[PDB]
Amino acid sequence: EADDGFIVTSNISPDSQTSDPITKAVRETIIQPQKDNLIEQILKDLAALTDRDLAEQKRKEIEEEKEKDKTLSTFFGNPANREFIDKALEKPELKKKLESIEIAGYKNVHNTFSAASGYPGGFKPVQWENHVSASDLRATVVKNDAGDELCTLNETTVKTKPFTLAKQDGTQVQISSYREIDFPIKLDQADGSMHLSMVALKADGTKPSKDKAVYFTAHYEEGPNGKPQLKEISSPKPLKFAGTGDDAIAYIEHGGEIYTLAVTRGKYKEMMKEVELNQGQSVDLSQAEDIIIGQGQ
Repeated sequence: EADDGFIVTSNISPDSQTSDPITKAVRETIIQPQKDNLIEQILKDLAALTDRDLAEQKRKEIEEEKEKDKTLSTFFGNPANREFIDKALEKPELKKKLESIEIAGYKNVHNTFSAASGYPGGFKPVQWENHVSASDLRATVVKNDAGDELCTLNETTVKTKPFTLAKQDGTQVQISSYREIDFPIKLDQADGSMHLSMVALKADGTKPSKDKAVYFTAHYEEGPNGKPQLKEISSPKPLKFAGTGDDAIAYIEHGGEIYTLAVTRGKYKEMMKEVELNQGQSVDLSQAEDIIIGQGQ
């Protein structure tokens, strides 16, 4: 059974001038390969375009940009590429590739930086404490090396709002329980860095096995003022949202099963905004999807 994980700290290298080894590992194993497989799919899709002038223009744009910036920041921020991105993201052959690199990617990150593997201050299971009076809440006080609180994370489990969603093949799945974590955007407590790995939950709110586990990750590095600064996030892609509102829970189809992530649409958009302001590499790659709220279908 997979678990939530955390780290707290207070030419080729593990880190970079602007990032720590965890953030760098997540960019190298998750963020950049997701983009690379996606671009490969877009390039293949361009061969099936009847408009050869457009296919050739788009190909040259992708190739020229890749040579200047491998992170393709301009490509992904250009609304004219949205239809190409969206059409590639609906290909099951791409989805299959993303899934295997995500499972292997998260496993390699957790195994490389695990405290169990011998990495000092490495990933350890999150120690959630059940709320004393609220049955739907758990909390964890994230403390630095000196024992000072960086933040406290609030986990809300929703067990009384069932809804049905659909897999890409039309199969209906009822979500009978999910959770959401109130990830901080800006921190103003103790100094330091913090990395969070929150496991995806199955439709009934239980944890998947270690072999099938995917995560929502959040990367906070010590900023200029000493406070943790949100630099990066990651998740399996494309990310879906159960509904259109800010309260819509993130979900994914992975290995033919549905999982929810501990982030709502409103929280995801706030985190995406902070990541971009802090020059992160994360790209949105998400879509709000239709759902039926209640006990029906």
